[PDB]
Amino acid sequence: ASLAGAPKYIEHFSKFSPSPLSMKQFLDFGSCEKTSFTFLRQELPVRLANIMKEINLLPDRVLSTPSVQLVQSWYVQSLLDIMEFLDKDPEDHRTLSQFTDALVTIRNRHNDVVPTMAQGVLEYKDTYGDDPVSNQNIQYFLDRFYLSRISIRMLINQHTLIFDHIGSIDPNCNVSEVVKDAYDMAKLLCDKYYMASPDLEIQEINAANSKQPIHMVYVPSHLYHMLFELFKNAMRATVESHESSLILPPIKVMVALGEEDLSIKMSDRGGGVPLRKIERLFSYMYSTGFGYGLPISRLYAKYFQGDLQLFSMEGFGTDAVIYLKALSTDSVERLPV
Amino acid sequence: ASLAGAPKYIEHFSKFSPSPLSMKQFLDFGSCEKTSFTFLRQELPVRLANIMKEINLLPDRVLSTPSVQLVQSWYVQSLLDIMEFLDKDPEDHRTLSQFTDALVTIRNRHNDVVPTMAQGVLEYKDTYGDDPVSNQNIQYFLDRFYLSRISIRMLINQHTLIFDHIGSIDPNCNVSEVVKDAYDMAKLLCDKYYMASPDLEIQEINAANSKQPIHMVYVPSHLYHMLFELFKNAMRATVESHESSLILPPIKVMVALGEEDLSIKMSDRGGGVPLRKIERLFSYMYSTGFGYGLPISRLYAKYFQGDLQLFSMEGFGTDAVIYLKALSTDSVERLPV
Ligand SMILES: NC(=O)C[C@H](N)C(=O)N1CCC(Nc2ccc3cn(S(=O)(=O)c4ccc(O)cc4O)cc3c2)CC1
Ligand SMILES: NC(=O)C[C@H](N)C(=O)N1CCC(Nc2ccc3cn(S(=O)(=O)c4ccc(O)cc4O)cc3c2)CC1
Repeated sequence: ASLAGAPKYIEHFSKFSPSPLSMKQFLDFGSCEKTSFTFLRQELPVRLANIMKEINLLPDRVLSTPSVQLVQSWYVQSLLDIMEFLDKDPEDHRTLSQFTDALVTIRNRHNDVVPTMAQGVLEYKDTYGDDPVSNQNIQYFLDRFYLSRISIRMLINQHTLIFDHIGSIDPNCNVSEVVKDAYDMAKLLCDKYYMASPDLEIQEINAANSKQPIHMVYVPSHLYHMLFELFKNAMRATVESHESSLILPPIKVMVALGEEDLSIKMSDRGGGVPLRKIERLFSYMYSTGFGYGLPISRLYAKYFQGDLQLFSMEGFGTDAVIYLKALSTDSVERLPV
Repeated sequence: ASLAGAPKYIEHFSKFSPSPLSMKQFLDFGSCEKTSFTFLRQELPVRLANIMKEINLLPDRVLSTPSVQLVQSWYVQSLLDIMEFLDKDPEDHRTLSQFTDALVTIRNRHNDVVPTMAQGVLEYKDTYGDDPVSNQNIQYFLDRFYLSRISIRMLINQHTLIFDHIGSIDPNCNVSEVVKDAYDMAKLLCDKYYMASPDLEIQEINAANSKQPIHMVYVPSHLYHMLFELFKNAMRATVESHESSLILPPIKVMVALGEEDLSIKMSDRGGGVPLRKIERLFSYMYSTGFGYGLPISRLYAKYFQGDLQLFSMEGFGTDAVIYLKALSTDSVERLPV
């Protein structure tokens, strides 16, 4: 498998659709190494090729930029890396240890995709302008590209973490503990930079089981990313809007478990933002050191059929809500095709 | 002016765009009767004709239904009614009193447009089905049709109320008083049907002027419609979800005045609704005795560049937020063309 054939390989694997997995399917893969290897040596080329194919439909004024060429070159090489295993023997534990090595190599190769693509967006704004039709095309492409990337990293994480909790999945994730972890980290940073920090109040509403702590099947590192990014915004809003004031109102988090939704609301009194400016917070172009950012945090929520929404009261504060599927049977990869 | 010419009249006035007015423009018209008459005998035919023209682009399977034919016949007759004044003398106070009479006649003629169009939607669902592409075409058309109608009624209301507060506009509308009025009315109904009602707690956040009651330039009957519809849902949710319970949690309303937004949040603990079901609450087709309904309430908010949004926490409750423009210079008719 070589560069010279790559367009042919991409074209072949792009005829397949990616196979969205559910949380249960993920738990079963990690309860099997030969089975994971056999699945991934077909599925990873399919996912790599479907996104490489969509990248090739970008206008030439985008395709010809260094950042997109660099990222494309990484995806080609990763596809090549996996194709070497298509004719290898699953029964042969040197195959399997080699595969795991090649996956860690691919994952690390792609570590800088987000800041690389972000540089491309910055350039686009200066070379062609930040108009509303550009924003919508960029938003469409990058949501799909970044969601594709999250799903590829998920597959790789599951394999390399299990065949050395179920990999990155916690079958009994305690939501309030992840909330407290992300808050504690944000507070460290907030204390450093601003000298003080709001408190945290957590309330749980377990509708069907009023006493019981709220747990779920989820990927706690994904949940942490989302919550940490939200705490950072809520703390910065709270501190900077109360400089002439003495008390810092707390940040209040409610965790509600319903029949279908597990909802996490973070409420601050940071002064809020006019409705007209909420949308731009999720824009790759209009947002153009710690945390993944609001656009990407929302993609983590969407990845397993959830969502992340902001609603503010200008002059008062902002509510941020993470919506997750409560049932792991509804927790299914959302994959671009 | 006669039925036989109507297609020609529609075609002529449809070449003009409606002229969106701001709150100030409305205040100036009502501080002038000849000027209002001269404006409206051109603007009303333009608004009537622009919506009649869009109605004619509906599929024949919609156009040929009795409800749409009935409504079309009302609009034609109303256009005809106004065209008789195109060659009349503003200086002649019998013209003006006649005009006001013809406007009251038009307004009353159109009183039943919403239940008439609603009957058409019910029929469509049974004769062709309630599929997602149908829902989106219906939503698109009816939002525009109903917003057009609100704007025509606004123009008529301003003329007939002033030339017998500035008509239907209160230059110093006290928002919390309208909140209390709509609550008191909903409580009467709620007490009747359910025997009890939640309490109301109101909090005001006047960011720039912490002490001062929150006032605005607005159409308080529009604000009442929106708030009454919201109270009705919040009360029904609160009572019906606490039947096996003893206490009814209050309904809490926050009124925030910011630099750009005046925001009104109504929070209940009615148990909420899964995210997946929020959208259908605004659907004409999926919603298919007191109050205008959620879809139409949102249009009243949108009419002067506001909005109405719902966000829920399944298992806990729901927040409803009315977003209005704080500044009457930003309060401009939103008109379909
Ligand atoms: N000159 C100054 O900076 C002092 C000035 N007097 C003042 O009070 N100001 C001006 C600076 C301003 N700073 C910030 C910083 C960060 C802010 C974030 N929100 S948000 O947009 O509602 C928001 C967004 C996502 C989220 O997840 C939570 C959220 O809440 C408002 C902010 C406001 C606060 C108000
Ligand atoms: N069998 C029964 O009916 C009793 C049962 N045990 C029960 O508790 N139930 C079932 C019936 C149910 N009834 C209702 C009625 C009306 C309801 C309205 N919301 S909302 O959708 O969140 C909502 C919408 C717009 C708004 O502006 C404010 C809002 O809040 C939930 C409701 C719930 C409440 C919960």
